Amino acid sequence: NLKHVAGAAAAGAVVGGLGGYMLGSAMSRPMIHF
Amino acid sequence: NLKHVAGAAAAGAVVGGLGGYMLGSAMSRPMIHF
Amino acid sequence: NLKHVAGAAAAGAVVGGLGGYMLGSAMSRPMIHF
Amino acid sequence: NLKHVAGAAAAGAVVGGLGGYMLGSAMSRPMIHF
Amino acid sequence: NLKHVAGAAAAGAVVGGLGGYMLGSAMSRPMIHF
Amino acid sequence: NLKHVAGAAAAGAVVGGLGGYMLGSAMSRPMIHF
Amino acid sequence: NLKHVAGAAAAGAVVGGLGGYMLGSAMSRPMIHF
Amino acid sequence: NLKHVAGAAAAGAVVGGLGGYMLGSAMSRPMIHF
Amino acid sequence: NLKHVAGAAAAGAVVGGLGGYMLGSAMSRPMIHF
Amino acid sequence: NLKHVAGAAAAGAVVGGLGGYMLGSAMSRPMIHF
Amino acid sequence: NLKHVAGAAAAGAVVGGLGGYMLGSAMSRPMIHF
Amino acid sequence: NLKHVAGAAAAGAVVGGLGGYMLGSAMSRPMIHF
Amino acid sequence: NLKHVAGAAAAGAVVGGLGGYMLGSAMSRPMIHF
Amino acid sequence: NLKHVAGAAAAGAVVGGLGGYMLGSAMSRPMIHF
Amino acid sequence: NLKHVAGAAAAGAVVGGLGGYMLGSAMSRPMIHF
Amino acid sequence: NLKHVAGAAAAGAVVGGLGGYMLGSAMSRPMIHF
Amino acid sequence: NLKHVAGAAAAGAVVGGLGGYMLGSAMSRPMIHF
Amino acid sequence: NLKHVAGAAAAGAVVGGLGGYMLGSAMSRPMIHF
Amino acid sequence: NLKHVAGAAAAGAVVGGLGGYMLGSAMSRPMIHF
Amino acid sequence: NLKHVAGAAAAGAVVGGLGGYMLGSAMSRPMIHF
Repeated sequence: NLKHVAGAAAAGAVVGGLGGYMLGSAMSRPMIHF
Repeated sequence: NLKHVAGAAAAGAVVGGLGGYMLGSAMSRPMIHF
Repeated sequence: NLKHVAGAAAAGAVVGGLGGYMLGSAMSRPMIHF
Repeated sequence: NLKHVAGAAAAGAVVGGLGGYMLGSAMSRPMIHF
Repeated sequence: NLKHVAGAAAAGAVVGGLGGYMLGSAMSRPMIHF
Repeated sequence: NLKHVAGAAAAGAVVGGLGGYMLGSAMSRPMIHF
Repeated sequence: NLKHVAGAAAAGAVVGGLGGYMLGSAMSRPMIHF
Repeated sequence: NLKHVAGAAAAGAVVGGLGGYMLGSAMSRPMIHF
Repeated sequence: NLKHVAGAAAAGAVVGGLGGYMLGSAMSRPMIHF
Repeated sequence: NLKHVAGAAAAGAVVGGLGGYMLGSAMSRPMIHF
Repeated sequence: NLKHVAGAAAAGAVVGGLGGYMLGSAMSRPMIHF
Repeated sequence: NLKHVAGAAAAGAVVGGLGGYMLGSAMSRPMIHF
Repeated sequence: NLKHVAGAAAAGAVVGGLGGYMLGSAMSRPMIHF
Repeated sequence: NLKHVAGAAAAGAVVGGLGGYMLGSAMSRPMIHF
Repeated sequence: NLKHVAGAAAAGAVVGGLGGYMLGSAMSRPMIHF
Repeated sequence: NLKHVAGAAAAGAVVGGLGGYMLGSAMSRPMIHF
Repeated sequence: NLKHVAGAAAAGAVVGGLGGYMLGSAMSRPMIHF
Repeated sequence: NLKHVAGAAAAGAVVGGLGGYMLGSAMSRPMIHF
Repeated sequence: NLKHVAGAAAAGAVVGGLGGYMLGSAMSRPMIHF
Repeated sequence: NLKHVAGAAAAGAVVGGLGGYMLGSAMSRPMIHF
């Protein structure tokens, strides 16, 4: 068998966000000018 | 068998974010000018 | 004056979590045995 | 004056969580045994 | 004046988490035995 | 058998972010001029 | 004036986490035995 | 058998980010001019 | 004036974590025995 | 059998980032001119 | 074993107040003008 | 073993106050003008 | 073993206050003008 | 005329005790032996 | 006229005790032996 | 006229105690032997 | 073994305050103008 | 006129105690032997 | 073994304050103008 | 007129104690033998 604990389980303060799951891609081109 | 604990489990303060999971790719070309 | 862009603004995929803000402290003593 | 953009504004996919704000503390002692 | 860009702005894939902000302290003594 | 503890488990303050997982690639060409 | 770009801005893959900010201290004494 | 502890487990302050995992490649050509 | 680029900006793969900022101290005495 | 402790486990302050894992390659040609 | 006496036990006149216990924080900005 | 006496025990006149315990932080910016 | 007496125990007149314990930090910027 | 503010007025956290007022005296001879 | 502010007024954290007022005297002879 | 601010007013953390006021005297002869 | 007496124990008049304990840091920038 | 600021006003961390005021005297003869 | 007496123990008049303990740091930039 | 700032005002960390005020005298003859 196999046994686990993953993530931030039993953490004292989970204040930051958690990672998501992307099964795919992302096309990105920010456009910043000033 | 196999047994584990992973991540930030039982951490005193999980303030930073957690890594996500990308199964794919990302095309990127930032465009910055001033 | 002063002008900025901070964080993961305009990111192509913000999949990981973001850092929080603690103004204080955290007392911690994990107790693990097997 | 001062002008800003913060956070994950204009992000292509905000999938991970965002950091919170604690003005205080957290006492923690996980208790794990097996 | 002063002008900036900080963080992982315009990144192609922000998959890892971001650093938080602690204004304080953390007392820690992990207890591990097996 | 095999037994482990990985990551920042039982850390006193996980303030920095955690590494994600990319199973793929990233094409990148920043464009900066001023 | 002064002008900057800091952090992992415009990075092709920010997979590792980012450094946080502690304004304080951390007391630590891991206790490991087997 | 085999037994381990890896990463920054039981660290007093994990403020820096953690290394991710890329199973692939990255094509990169920064373009900077001023 | 003064102008800069710092950090791992425009890097092809920021897989390792980034250094944090401690304005303070850390008391440490690991206790390992087997 | 075999038994280990690796990484920055039980460190007093893990402020710097941690090395990632690339199973692949990186093509790079920075382009800087001023 | 361990044995103690703490506080102002057996004092001849406990006229001043005693210190409390805050497990948290306090945000403060007095506003005084005349 | 270990044995102690702490504080102002057996004092002839505890007229001043006693130190408290903050496990956290305090943000402060007095604002005084006249 | 170890044996102690600490603080202002058995003092003839504890008129001044006693030091507290902060496990954390304090951000401060007094603002005084006239 | 005369105008004042005294004590810990407008304090962000009055956790320690306050000094009392003795108009008199205190005779004291602690007797400790072990 | 005359105008004042005294004590720990507007302090961010008054954790230590405050001085009292004795108008008199204190006779003291601690007796410690072991 | 005359105008003042005294003590630890507007301090960021008054953790130590404050001086009292004795209008009188103190006779003292500690007796320590072991 | 080890044996001690610390602090202002058995003092004839503890009129001044006592040092506290900060396990952390303090950011400070007084702002005074007239 | 005359205008002042005295003491540890606006200090970033008043951790040590403050001087008291004795208007009188103190007779002292410690007696230590071992 | 080892045996001690430290601090201002058995002092005839502890009127000045006592040194505290900072395990950390302090950032400071007073701003005074007139 | 006359204008001043005295003491450790606006100090970044007042950790040591402050001088008191004795208007009188002190008779002293420590007696130490071993």
